[PDB]
Amino acid sequence: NNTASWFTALTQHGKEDLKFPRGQGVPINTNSSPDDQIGYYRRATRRIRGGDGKMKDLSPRWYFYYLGTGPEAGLPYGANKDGIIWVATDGALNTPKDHIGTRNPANNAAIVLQLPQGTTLPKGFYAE
Repeated sequence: NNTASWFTALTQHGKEDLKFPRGQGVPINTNSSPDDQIGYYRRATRRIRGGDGKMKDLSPRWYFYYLGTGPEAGLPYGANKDGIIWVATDGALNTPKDHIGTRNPANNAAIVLQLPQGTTLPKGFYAE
């Protein structure tokens, strides 16, 4: 368990935690099928030495992982845990996606996180 998300991160520049309305939020991946469109975003916080010499938090990043993969590969869909939010497209199956898995940066670039037309990013969220 030393995983890389298949996608680039969503950066939280605002004060609200990430959330999506039911049916929205699964990044587009042409190498996946309708049954696979389900997973979670996990908040990844980073700290840095600021200009004044004090440690400070950077804007949190949220990375998507297919259900049954990634840092919370053992969590069932819908499990309540701080820093974890769930997303699923209509018709997705609630089964682990080991056949998609996570990405190896040695042989695959991250896929730029894109969401379909009818879905906008929540307040304070940016796909950098």
